[PDB]
Amino acid sequence: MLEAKFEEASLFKRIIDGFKDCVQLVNFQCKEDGIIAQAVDDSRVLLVSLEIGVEAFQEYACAHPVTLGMDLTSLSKILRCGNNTDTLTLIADNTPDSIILLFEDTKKDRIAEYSLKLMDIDADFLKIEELQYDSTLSLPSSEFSKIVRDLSQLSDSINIMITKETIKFVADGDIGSGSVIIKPFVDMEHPETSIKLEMDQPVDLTFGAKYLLDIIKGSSLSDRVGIRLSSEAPALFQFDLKSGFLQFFLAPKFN
Amino acid sequence: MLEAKFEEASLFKRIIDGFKDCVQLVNFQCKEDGIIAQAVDDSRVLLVSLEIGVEAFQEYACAHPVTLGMDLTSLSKILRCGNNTDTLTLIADNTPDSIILLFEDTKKDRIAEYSLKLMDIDADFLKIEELQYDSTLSLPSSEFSKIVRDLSQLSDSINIMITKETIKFVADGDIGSGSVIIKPFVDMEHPETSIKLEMDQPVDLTFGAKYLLDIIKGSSLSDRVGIRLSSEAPALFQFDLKSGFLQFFLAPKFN
Amino acid sequence: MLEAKFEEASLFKRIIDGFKDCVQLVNFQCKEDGIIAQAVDDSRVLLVSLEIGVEAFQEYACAHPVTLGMDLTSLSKILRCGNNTDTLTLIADNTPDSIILLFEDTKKDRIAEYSLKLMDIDADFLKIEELQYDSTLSLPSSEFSKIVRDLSQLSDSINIMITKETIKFVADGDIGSGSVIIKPFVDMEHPETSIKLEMDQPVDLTFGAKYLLDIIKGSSLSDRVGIRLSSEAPALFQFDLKSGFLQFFLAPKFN
Repeated sequence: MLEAKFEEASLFKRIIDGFKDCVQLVNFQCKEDGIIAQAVDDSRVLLVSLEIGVEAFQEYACAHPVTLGMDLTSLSKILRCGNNTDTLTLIADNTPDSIILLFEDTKKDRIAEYSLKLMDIDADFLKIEELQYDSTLSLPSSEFSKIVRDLSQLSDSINIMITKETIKFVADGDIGSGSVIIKPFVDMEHPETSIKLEMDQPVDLTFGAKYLLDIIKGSSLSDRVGIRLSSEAPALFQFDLKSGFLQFFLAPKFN
Repeated sequence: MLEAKFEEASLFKRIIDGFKDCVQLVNFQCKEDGIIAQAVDDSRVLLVSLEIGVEAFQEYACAHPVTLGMDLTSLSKILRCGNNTDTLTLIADNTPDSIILLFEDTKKDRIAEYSLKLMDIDADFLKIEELQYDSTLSLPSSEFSKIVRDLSQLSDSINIMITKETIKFVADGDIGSGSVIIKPFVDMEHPETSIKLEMDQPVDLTFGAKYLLDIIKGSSLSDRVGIRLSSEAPALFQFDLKSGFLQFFLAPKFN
Repeated sequence: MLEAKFEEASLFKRIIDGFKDCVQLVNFQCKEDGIIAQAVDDSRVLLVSLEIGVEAFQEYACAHPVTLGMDLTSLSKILRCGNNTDTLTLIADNTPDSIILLFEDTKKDRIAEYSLKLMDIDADFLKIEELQYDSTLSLPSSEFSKIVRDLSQLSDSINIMITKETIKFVADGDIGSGSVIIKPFVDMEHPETSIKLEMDQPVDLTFGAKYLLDIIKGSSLSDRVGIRLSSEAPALFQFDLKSGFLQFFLAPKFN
């Protein structure tokens, strides 16, 4: 039997919002040490992976590994239901045919209970993360979001280029071209706006804007985004939660 | 305690037949959500991986993850025992020294119970599947089987070559050479004989016929075989079951 | 509740010694079929992975997957405590805030019980092992240790070069250069000093001596070390235990 208590429903809700514009469908693997989930899109160029630890919950009980398949749009529609600060409990049994979502408020006037029908989804969980990436950097989610949103105006392809103490984002299309150049530093006024870079080898990669736009949606979950780039594998964009993380693996373009 | 009920023993039997001409020995990992197993051959150029879900069983109970090591030849010899349409139950305890295979018939005259001695097998399960493969295609198991069987006559090496809307299988040896060229289409007479191709980048790969011959053995498990090819990783041949799959990862030849 | 009995504390102790000069911190994942653990260093060029099976213990009970985070230096300091041949029991509950280490002697005069405070460590377990490595070889731990220790004198970079029936270790620095060349053979006087090589493709790789020095620390756990090399991935150094293994994944240098 699964029983998982979110302090704020907003967390789970916006976590799912994190990867709306979505990879449709997803397998939520719940276990004693918390919840994990991953899903690929139709084109199979973007993998979304999610880990939510126990500490991220107000409360949590499983004692029996349980897999929960469900369509994100249905879940989202169900997740649109409430004050957005309720206590939210996920409930399931030993052989779940359906999952229960339970919203409770400050008092006990409005008790909302929804039941979402589960699904069967075959899925070999992918482990495509690598040991060492050619370059590693991190910056404010908002800044990155802004860069992507701005540059995505000009082209459907954004080129990220990293060299010694230099991070260059470039877009080149029909109407024109644009380039944002940022440089690492330590902001001691408040380190949350700091920009970090660590380069073992320069990189020159190009990504589809469509997807980056989906990546930056996770800005609503963390102050900082961490990007890991290499030419031998999909780029890794990571947003950290209290105890856990939401990460996106994205494949670059060949030519 | 494990208790797993196959409707038809033929399924499990032919599943094991799927990877006879075998990767010798194998670790069957049984858990609440079903069974998984994988094994590599002596040369370590071919990985066989297997997932059997709960729905694929007539019945199934575990409630405690259990690993079952066993030699395929012994198991096969035991699996040769019965009408081939019996109800087949796999039974194990909490600390299994041996596994029980139980065959029962339509009535209750012939009750057959076999006990297979288990084995200790250290094995780091491999996760070599990739997010995106350069090319993806699918076709009738029989057709592919026929192509392999035919071309394997001429050489010990079969070259698969994929370009825009063109799938080319080639063999070149001493006596002569042979090439089968197939093209994608949508068969509306009945889509089971359809041929699908999806190319993000052309490919030119060469495989050992010895192994492909072992791959095509899984034709007895599905109408269609799905092939995923790339130059950066082992090719992936997949046969789908009702709830689960049998897949083969095969390494191409360098030169 | 976890309860794991080592016959000799020396095993566990020296296992941790195996990867001191350490990857700091580590997540010990305990489960019904035994214990696994892995950890990366600060530079993220060296992954240490550990599997300890049930047979390696004098006794073992879990029946509930439990994760145990802990600093290696603290653990080591605690592991310095005892005759070094005590019976050593690891104990934990269902929601461990701390782990118990219990040392008992031949009689029952000195009963030593230590409690180590656990930690929360987010960690996506890496699965970077590959199916086929370009070259595979194995040799006495002592010999390899000696080669590394000797050649590390001259430079901070050791080049391993493998060709047909030829294994060449080279170091080149300021004071001078050095090269050790070994050749495969079958030692029938006693096969433990034998040297094995298996080459599918020649290799020319260079590693940081700093790390190799950390790798060879595991010589105190096995008679033989097994090295698997390829250019497409981190090199794999493996020391085998009774039931389980300690392995190191190391990334070569680009230029």
